[PDB]
Amino acid sequence: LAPLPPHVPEHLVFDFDMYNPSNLSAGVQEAWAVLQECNVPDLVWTRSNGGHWIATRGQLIREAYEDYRHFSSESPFIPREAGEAYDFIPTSMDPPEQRQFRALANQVVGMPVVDKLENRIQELASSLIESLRPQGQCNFTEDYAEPFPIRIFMLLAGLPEEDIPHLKYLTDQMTRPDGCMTFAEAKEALYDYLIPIIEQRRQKPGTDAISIVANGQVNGRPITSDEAKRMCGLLLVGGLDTVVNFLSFSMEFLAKSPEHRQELIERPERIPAASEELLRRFSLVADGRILTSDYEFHGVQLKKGDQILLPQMLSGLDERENAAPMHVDFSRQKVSHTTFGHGSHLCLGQHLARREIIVTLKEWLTRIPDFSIAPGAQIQHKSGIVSGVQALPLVWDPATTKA
Ligand code: HEM
Ligand SMILES: *SCC1=CC(C)(C)N(O)C1(C)C
Ligand SMILES: *SCC1=CC(C)(C)N(O)C1(C)C
Ligand SMILES: CC1(C)[C@@H]2CC[C@@]1(C)C(=O)C2
Ligand SMILES: [K+]
Repeated sequence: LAPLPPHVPEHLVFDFDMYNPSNLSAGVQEAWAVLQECNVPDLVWTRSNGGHWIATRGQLIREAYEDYRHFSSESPFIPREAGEAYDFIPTSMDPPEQRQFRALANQVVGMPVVDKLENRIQELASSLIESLRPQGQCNFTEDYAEPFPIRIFMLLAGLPEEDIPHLKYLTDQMTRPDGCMTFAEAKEALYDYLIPIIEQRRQKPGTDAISIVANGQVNGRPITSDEAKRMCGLLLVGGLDTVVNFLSFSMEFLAKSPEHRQELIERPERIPAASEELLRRFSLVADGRILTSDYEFHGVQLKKGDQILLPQMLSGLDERENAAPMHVDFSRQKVSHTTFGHGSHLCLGQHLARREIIVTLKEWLTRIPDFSIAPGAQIQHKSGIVSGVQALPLVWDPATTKA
């Protein structure tokens, strides 16, 4: 715990540790939701992780993500060392500088790309699920949640499958550091990997996402190698450590809730709406911003260079946005959330994400309608910039499945 800065009033202190939250045994969303109990102010200072602000409510989270002039994305990760070294494109750039790079990224992950990739997504999902189906069990995290989205990404990026273990390791250090590498070291090693590949595909372009990004136009000129590198690196992080975690929270839920499963079994057309509700309830991202100036925000005095965590996860969990937030209701009339961010840096990968999520649920519920958590397994979660599931052993009766 870092010493309380003089400008922070004592009543605002709430020592939440985003990488190791107190109530994690209750579930990661539950752990973070302690920030929304009535004894916690809308904006608190934690002395954890070097010390930083945390907005706990949708209203503030959205406002802050909209006001980039006060809350710059130049340093979007806690701790400070990580935000300092963070230089991915487009995320580390404030408007309007980021727009040109978002456009370029949309050429590799935008809706049109996702629609043309849907056949491979379905293919891979079906193949993996059918391989699992007669077995009557799986380790969900390593048997599906990882290889499915990750292989689609590697296919899109035209990168070798044998590189997955190295890259997945590196991306996880940036989001959930185990202590072996600082964010800066993880980033530089990912850059080490990408540099020669980017040079080769600028010399001899293929048709893959890296070739497209590394040879695109920004700002009336060719993209530089350095920009290409910083953009491709963020695309790797997106591809390897988002949907990978989210599918496990969803499948854990569905394993544990036969009644919700039955809903989607009986009425498969609901799966898209259900997916969005799962996106709210099992939201998993938490980054933020850095103060560009002294600023009074909702009667709280913030100083230039204060960091503020703005957990995208919390907005949809806020009972001010959704009545009975912890309860899953597929029928929920307005599913309010900021699971995919807010403002100028809205997730670019969210169409790929949704398609992967919806393809997975529809195919799994068709082939393996009835499944459960393996006997006496206790599911443990993990927290960080992106939260996750440690392990998800699942079982089912192969005679109940359909080939
Ligand atoms: C469940 C899946 C996903 C979630 C929850 C998620 C979440 C988010 C969030 C919260 C942000 C805003 C970050 C900020 O403002 O600092 C963001 C931006 C971004 N996401 Fe995703 N994402 C997902 C899938 C993906 C995928 C699969 C990719 C890559 C294919 C991706 C690529 C990106 C990129 C490149 C940005 C930066 C956009 C910009 O800075 O203009 N996302 N995402
Ligand atoms: S109103 C929620 C709440 C906060 C705190 C004061 C910690 N509590 O004891 C309850 C659970 C009443
Ligand atoms: S903690 C073990 C370790 C440290 C570092 C030098 C970053 N590594 O490459 C490994 C993961 C072996
Ligand atoms: C916070 C994110 C999910 C978003 C895309 C990947 C990620 C870890 C970032 O650095 C920006
Ligand atoms: K930075």
